Amino acid sequence: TDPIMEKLNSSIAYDQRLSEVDIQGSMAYAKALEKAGILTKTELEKILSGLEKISEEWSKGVFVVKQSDEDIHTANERRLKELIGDIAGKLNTGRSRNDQVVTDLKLFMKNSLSIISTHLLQLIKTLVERAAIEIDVILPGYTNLQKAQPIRWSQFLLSHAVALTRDSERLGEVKKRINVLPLGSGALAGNPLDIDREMLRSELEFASISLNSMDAISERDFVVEFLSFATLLMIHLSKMAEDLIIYSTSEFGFLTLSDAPDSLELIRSKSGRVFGRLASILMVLKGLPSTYNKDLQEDKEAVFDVVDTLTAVLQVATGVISTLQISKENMEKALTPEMLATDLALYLVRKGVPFRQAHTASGKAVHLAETKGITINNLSLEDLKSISPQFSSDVSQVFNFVNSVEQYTALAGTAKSSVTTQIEQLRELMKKQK
Amino acid sequence: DQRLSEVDIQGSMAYAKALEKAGILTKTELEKILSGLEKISEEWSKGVFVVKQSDEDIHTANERRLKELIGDIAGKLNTGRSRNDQVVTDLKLFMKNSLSIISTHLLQLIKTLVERAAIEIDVILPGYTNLQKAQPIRWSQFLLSHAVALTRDSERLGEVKKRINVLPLGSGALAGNPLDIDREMLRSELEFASISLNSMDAISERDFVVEFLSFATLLMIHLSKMAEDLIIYSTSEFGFLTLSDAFSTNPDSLELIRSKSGRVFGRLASILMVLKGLPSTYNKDLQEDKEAVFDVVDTLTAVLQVATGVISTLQISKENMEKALTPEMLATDLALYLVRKGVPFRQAHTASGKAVHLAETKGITINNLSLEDLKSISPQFSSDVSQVFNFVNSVEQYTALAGTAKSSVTTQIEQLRELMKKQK
Amino acid sequence: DPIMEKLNSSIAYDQRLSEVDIQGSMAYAKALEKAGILTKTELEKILSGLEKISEEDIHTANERRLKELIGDIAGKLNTGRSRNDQVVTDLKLFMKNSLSIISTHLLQLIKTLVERAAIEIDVILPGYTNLQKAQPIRWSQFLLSHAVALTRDSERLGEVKKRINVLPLGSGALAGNPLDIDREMLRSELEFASISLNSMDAISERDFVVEFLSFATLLMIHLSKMAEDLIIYSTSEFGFLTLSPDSLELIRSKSGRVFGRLASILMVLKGLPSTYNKDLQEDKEAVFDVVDTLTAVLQVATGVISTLQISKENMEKALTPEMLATDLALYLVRKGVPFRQAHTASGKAVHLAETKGITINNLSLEDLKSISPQFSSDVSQVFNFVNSVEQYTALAGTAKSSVTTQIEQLRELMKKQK
Amino acid sequence: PIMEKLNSSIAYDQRLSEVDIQGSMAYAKALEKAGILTKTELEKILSGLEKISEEWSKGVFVVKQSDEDIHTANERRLKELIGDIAGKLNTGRSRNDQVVTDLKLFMKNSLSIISTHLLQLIKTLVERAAIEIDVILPGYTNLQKAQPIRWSQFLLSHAVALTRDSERLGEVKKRINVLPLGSGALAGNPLDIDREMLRSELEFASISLNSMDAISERDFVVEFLSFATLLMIHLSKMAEDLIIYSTSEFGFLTLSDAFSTNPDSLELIRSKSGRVFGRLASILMVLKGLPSTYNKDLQEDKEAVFDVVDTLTAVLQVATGVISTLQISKENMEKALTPEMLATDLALYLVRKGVPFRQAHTASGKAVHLAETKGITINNLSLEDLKSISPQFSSDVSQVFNFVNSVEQYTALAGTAKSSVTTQIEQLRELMKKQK
Ligand SMILES: N/C(=N\CCCC(N)C(=O)O)N[C@@H](CC(=O)O)C(=O)O
Repeated sequence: TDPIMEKLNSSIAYDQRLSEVDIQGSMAYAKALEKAGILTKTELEKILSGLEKISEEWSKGVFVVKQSDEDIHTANERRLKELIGDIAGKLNTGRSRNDQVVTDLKLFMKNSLSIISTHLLQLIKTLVERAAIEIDVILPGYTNLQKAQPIRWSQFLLSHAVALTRDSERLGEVKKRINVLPLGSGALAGNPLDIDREMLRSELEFASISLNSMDAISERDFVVEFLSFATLLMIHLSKMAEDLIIYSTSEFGFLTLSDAPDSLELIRSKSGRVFGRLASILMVLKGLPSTYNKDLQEDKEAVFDVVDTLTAVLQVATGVISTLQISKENMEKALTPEMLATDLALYLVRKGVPFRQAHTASGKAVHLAETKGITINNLSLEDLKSISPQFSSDVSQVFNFVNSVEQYTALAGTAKSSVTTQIEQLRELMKKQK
Repeated sequence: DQRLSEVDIQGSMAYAKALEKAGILTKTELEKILSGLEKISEEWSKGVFVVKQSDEDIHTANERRLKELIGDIAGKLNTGRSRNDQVVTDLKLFMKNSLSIISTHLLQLIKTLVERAAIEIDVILPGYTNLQKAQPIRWSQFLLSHAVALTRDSERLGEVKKRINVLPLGSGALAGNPLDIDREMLRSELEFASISLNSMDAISERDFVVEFLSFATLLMIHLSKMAEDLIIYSTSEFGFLTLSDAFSTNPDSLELIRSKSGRVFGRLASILMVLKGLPSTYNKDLQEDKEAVFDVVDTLTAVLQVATGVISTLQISKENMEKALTPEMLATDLALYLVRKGVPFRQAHTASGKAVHLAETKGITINNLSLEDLKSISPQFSSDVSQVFNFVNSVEQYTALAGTAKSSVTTQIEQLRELMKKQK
Repeated sequence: DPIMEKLNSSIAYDQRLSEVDIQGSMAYAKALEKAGILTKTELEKILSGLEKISEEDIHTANERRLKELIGDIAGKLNTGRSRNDQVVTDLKLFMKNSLSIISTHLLQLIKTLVERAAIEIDVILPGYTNLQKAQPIRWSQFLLSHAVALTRDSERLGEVKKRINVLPLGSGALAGNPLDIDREMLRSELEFASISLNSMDAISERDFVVEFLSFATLLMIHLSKMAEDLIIYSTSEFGFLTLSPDSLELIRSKSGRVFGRLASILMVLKGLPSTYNKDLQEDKEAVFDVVDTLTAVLQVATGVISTLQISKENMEKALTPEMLATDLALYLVRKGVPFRQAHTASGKAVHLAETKGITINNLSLEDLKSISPQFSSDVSQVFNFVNSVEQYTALAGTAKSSVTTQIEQLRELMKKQK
Repeated sequence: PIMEKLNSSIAYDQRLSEVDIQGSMAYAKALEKAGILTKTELEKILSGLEKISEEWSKGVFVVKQSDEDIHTANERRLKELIGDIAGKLNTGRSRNDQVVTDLKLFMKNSLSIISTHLLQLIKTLVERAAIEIDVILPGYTNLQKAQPIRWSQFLLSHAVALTRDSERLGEVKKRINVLPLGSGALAGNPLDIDREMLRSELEFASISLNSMDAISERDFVVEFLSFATLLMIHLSKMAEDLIIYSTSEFGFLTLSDAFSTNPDSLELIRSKSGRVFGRLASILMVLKGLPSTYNKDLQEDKEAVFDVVDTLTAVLQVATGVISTLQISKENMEKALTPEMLATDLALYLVRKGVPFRQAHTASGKAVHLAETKGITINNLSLEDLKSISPQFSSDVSQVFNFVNSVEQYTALAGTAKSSVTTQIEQLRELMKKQK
């Protein structure tokens, strides 16, 4: 009576990409039905063959949807009907859309997450592979967007690599809980025909099966975990984009991007988009009583969008990180003797000069250059040697940026030895994540 | 003025022994510090301290304290160290301990549900779909569905504690530690599993905070769902069960649990926005992490225990649960009856539909229909069809894994017990 | 490569901005003529072409079918006009139109609730607190409570519509229109109420989008609550009413969908520097989805309210004597007994009752006086649900006089908000 | 014990002590008029309430572990000051219509304080825009120098966004200024209490239209949060602009030692956007799904509001100071201005000569290409170098390479031209005042 409601439950529009997983679900169920005694070796063949046909149709868009197809489910159950005959009805025996729609989603997500996984590690591998050939480049490090202290351009690219490797790790943990068979849970209390679930697992290639039908029917944990996985990933990409946006300014002049688009902006904007899907599903799920509820239908559109977003955005990021051109001279140009004010105290420290008792001489020399109109390195022992009995003719080495970075040899530091170690550590993480 | 203190002291003791191995300190100094710090941990576990107001972060409350206990020697304690890698070290140690507290309570809740399902394994009540009676299920199938979702929260918690259990200390301000400090020693002292791979990341990253909140948010969703169910079942209308009174006030205990969901979610949304737009490396913004962490930790700890209490002390009304079962609900089982006799899917329900009508037409339920009546709808109906109109039998059709048959339930209980054991 | 360009392909979902786009162009064209950048003839040219387009990204689409229709003359149309102020003019014009539609749907829902409250004013059922029977209330009081909340959404709707009804066209890329274009003429042509104050603000702000979404989410909150109530009252256990599917679940599920949009835009905006940034392109999809969601949901809600069937029988059956315990206490309060003395006197009547295994309305006058000699024989007027509800005459209460008065304050509000 | 600790609210709802007392005084008065209280009783209760009012003011009031919430604490207090008589105060009242009456009184007052601070910030922006009206700096798009603009056109774009926030604040305050008291538990007040009298005493504009709604809704809380969040988006954006601008790289400005503790103050402001957004999200999820009427879930409103009220109140004053005491560098903002940025103005030059928009830029770009292959800038090309591309190029073309003239092209309302900037200041000046 209400053309509004009908359209509201109309999903065939965006849901069709599940055509394949919906088909492989029926084939699997059919086979189990024959063993369950509901289907004969003969009927099964007729059914599989019909399902194989419709399958090959989509692979060529040849398929044709009618104006009566509510969703991908019926669209096939229909074509299958008008193909092998009324013997098409035996296939839906004992099954429900409740465990059929969740089977479809995890299969789809398990497939999609493999795609994403590939692109993600490719990105990490680009950052890492770039941090290896530009390991000598040095530029400013920031704290509240203010030149802090000297660091290697490579320590920068790897910091994003490390954050991203953790996303790959979370992805894997999410993929494992998704790789569990929900089919066979029926509409609520389970499958009433003593169907062979282990067989379904095998055919559908899941790693294991759902423990409780009610939970397997109502939980969307796998959707939320995924969205939260995707969201944290986006936070990382927007952080990277933010720095690249800043460095690519005229004012910074640190680097330039390829192309002939505004790609970095896109990457940053998608974090909100993705975040919106997380918030959406969490509120849809909050307050719902057991077991199955119409509300759970909002999961699809969210999964689809984030799936395509991460896929397009990851590849774009790889491109950027592989074609952007840095300016070693401008990154060096940015370095200043002021930044060496930190190491300055460190000189006294090794000489035995205690903490604060060493950081005092640091500021003194500064306000003094702010007095003699020079940079802390232009001074001399005909002075500094006064600010502290500790300034042999070797303190001169302190005013060298390469030596500055080389101080951080400890694990995780910016020294070339610490970086190289990181890169080897990252090749290990990847060689394992696979 | 409380929590981050004890881990802070431990953070200094470890960096001290390590500062001593770097040459910055001597056995004398090390002893006078590692004895004064221990002297401070000694006070808090009593109730002495709290002073002035120039001391911003608890760090200074402690740092500026040393000058008293010993003197200007304490200054060296921060040699090479930064407040940036020092604050994250405090947080991870805090969360590591908290996660342990929480895990204990979580597993207790799960066991409370598992243990209760085993004892009431015979009780039967209606299962719901869009809140309408759909079909008979065992009360234990209900309890176990929650317990299952909760074991996944435990798995997530474990995955989160793992990445939190990594030493960030030694990263300094952003480029690393300048004195070639021995981070391996720090790890051993503080007892982390491994050490951070990159200084800049370890300083700025707040992945560990997001994950924890994301873990806490899904746990609360699960908790708000159980609460919703019990609130509904505890209404007069349903009359399925009542709360012990200690958790009542009006099942306040349930409303509380459910309301905490948004509270916790707000924190997740909060930290995600603080991080969203931010260039590397450290930024003052990251300070908003602590209050968010502290709040979710106390909420989870309290909420989990209230939940355990409710589940173990609520009284079910087996009577009303069984009086809720109607013949109406066995219409599908009737169609299933024929299906096991070769009757096709469509015709099966078709026939069953007539049944409901033949009785819908008269003044009796489908279980009062005689063999004569059913036969006028399908010669496949035998006198044994009467075994359909038995709720015990209804539930016993689901023998396939995950189903509500008695055997499947006992299988689940055994699997969950393994799961809990695994959770250690 | 189609992996990055694909993302900027804002054409498959915003073709609905075709009409509003052409109007901005017609209007800008006229202004561009008075500015002298276009000859009187060059005007009829770059306008008769737009004439056909409407008769049949979206910008390029029209900015393409235009040149290939009137020749190269159409090129002078972009003179002094940036996409930044053109895209913002499109959304604002589009949202205004969508808000009038939405307002009409919202008004219909409110009117169906009020109208239903008028006719079913004699129905009484349990009022809940923590989903536990609290005090007897009129079914109409329940309906007017949702209607009242919805009237606040309509009020919020107008407040947002006002700030949206401001002309953004003419702000240029960011510093403004360089050709001293007559914005008053642009305003009148396009029908805005006034024009933007600062060009930078007009190019980069998306307040109007955040405001719309905040209005939409709160509105969805109100709708998900009404639905939740109707989901519970329609359960077999409650049996208060039946709907003439899963419409209720459908309405409730849309709250999160809309909340998601609010959350995403807020996150997209946070931390962006001035002035314009590509990121802002995410506003469209979110606005389109929420406009369709509200348009459909509101109408589905209206249907539900007018066609659901209540059960006067079950609703009254649900009224138990225990719900009148407070009324019992209030019986003494009106006699003169202090607050505490009465409520405890009522507490012992409920005790003395459960003891004997009866309901409080069955206690004999004798048994009551052993609890308080203040219980005259008139105490029987208390165990009456119409009398219970009729105690609440004070404005806003559930007494019949208050309900009728509410229906009138609302009847005037609907009139106001329109 | 855990349950009791988690169910308790006394610990934080203490701030409502005064508004709670004020609420009771009003009710007490209407309760006396209703006949539930005698003239003497009223005076005793009133005097008692006044005494309790001071105990909190002087910070004397003592809390008992038995105090479950601020409402109970005060009730107990009157009891020990006037005895049994104090118990008759709650007659016909509920913690349901009482708690919301309290929250609304608190928010009306807190909103007045926020309004003051918001307007002062806007005033600070406008006053500075008037004075530094000649300063010119680059305008940005995707953080790439686009076209020149006046520093004031920049300051005002922020002032304008903030005026809309002040407008939204006024709208929220209106719906909050409604009396919820007398709604009871959910069915209304049974004693026929005079609510009109209540509105008058507590100074509300109007009264609750429906009992059930008045006790279950938190619109007023969500609106305030939506108001707060959008306001923080504006402050986070300005903070982000000032952060970039204060970098050594840009060097357009620097903060005074007072705030820039590293522009710390700016980062402190930006961070709060998420903190305020979080509260918005929580309450929205807390209400979603909640059935009619009152539910314990609604208790989460208070801590959310307190956090956002104290946050905005601190952040608004920090922002005002930052804008007031910051030091710009006219020299740098001026150097940032480059000839390349005028390439477009050069294109419009021809446009103002009957030259088609098409051949206009096609002729403009070539001017950038010509000087592109000479290692100079467009302002250095010879008059002959120009006429070559388009004889339309007169001798006055020179003037185009002047930044002041660049900004003065935008005379149309809203632009960055000076006449436009002064008009804006007058409009915003008027917007405020009409505002209040
Ligand atoms: N009084 C009451 N609860 C109130 C709470 C105030 C509070 N601590 C808050 O923050 O909301 N509800 C009654 C309603 C009735 O009897 O109708 C009940 O317990 O059932």
